[PDB]
Amino acid sequence: MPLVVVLSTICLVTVGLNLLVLYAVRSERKLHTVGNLYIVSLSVADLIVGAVVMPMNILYLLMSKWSLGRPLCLFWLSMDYVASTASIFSVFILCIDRYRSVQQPLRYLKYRTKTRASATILGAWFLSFLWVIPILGWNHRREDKCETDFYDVTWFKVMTAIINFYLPTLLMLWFYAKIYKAVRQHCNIFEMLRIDEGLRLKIYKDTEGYYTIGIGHLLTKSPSLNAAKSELDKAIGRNTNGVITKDEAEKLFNQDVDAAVRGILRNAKLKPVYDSLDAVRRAALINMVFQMGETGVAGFTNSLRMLQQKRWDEAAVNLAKSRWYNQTPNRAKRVITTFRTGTWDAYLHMNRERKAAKQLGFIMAAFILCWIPYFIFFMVIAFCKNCCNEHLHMFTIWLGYINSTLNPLIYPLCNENFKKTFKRILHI
Ligand SMILES: CN(C)CC/C=C1\c2ccccc2COc2ccccc21
Repeated sequence: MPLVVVLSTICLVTVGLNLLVLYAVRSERKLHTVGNLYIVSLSVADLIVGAVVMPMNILYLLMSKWSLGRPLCLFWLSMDYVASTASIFSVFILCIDRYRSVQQPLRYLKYRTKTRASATILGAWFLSFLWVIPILGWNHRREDKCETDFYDVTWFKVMTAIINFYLPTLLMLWFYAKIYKAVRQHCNIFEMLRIDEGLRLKIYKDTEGYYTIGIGHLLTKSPSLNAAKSELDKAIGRNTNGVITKDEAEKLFNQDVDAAVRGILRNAKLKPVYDSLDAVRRAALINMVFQMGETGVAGFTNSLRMLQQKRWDEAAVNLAKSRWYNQTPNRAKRVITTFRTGTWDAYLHMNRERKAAKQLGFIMAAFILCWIPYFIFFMVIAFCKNCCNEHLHMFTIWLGYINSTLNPLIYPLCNENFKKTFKRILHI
């Protein structure tokens, strides 16, 4: 009895939220992206669900029998099966794009364009609208819904379960496991200082007679190369001959990092900033210590306070005014960006793909979270003959209708251009 309007309010948001996404694409020139046409088709399939499938399913909960009749009832049987297939198809067609978009950036051959996007978003609705055929095909009554004409046929029910869900969901996952393997580093501190200082695998003697190896590991008190070789041989624990390996350079690096954190904590002006700072932001501070030293870094009084005080933009502006920034600009920018955002962005490439991959994963994570339980419930009924009530079966169909309400909410959380367009349209 209280769940009459509960499912209705859910339907009320879906009619607008999906409509908002559809308006946002046509209104903004910044949202006219080729990969956003696949987000359009998914919002179309999810709107049909809100305006047609959702209100007609509320009536069956209020009035046990259908006030619909043959024309409305056969079309509702089509629009539920066509839109849900279109949803998995929009997702599978979107993932195939991101994959080729990741693999070949230079698809200036007419592949990342309307002529190739609209050709695959029209052809996807052809494989989805094929559902209207077995809706009128009896040539080959119950209390759950309008009745699918083949509800008794358990051999066909399992074949459409795989062809329309189990088959795409496995191929979709296979392709995504490949996308996630292409943009998967996410840096660390060794990788960060490798970008900034460089990794030398052979002892280098500079202009003032200084012996460097690895990620700028100086070989202290080495008058001659043989003294530097003998100190390095003691450190590494072998007869290197001035030549070390990446893994040795990393072992040595890891020592210098502990040595830097120990020194930071032995520092009065430093210890409070470091302690307040997160994982990545500590790396940006260690990085500075590695270039200027405990003493040099601790003479960054104002900025260090802004950092401690969690004023990231204030600090990023202040640090950008420093003499350090004027002298080493590209390192200072990468370090300052890291203090500003608290991310490894400055030390990573393909950030647009990286961002878009998290969004695709979020979309796929919703569609499997919403429909799986229902499809695994179909795996149950197939041989049991009704092992459970229609009190929970009514929820697994509505949880799938929850994905239709959930997807318009996903887009701004991951996409930046959507987040601002959604905020600007709400405050008119
Ligand atoms: C009642 N309705 C919500 C279920 C129909 C939606 C399906 C489905 C279920 C069983 C057999 C075929 C199909 C059509 O394809 C789908 C694809 C993705 C998600 C749900 C369905």
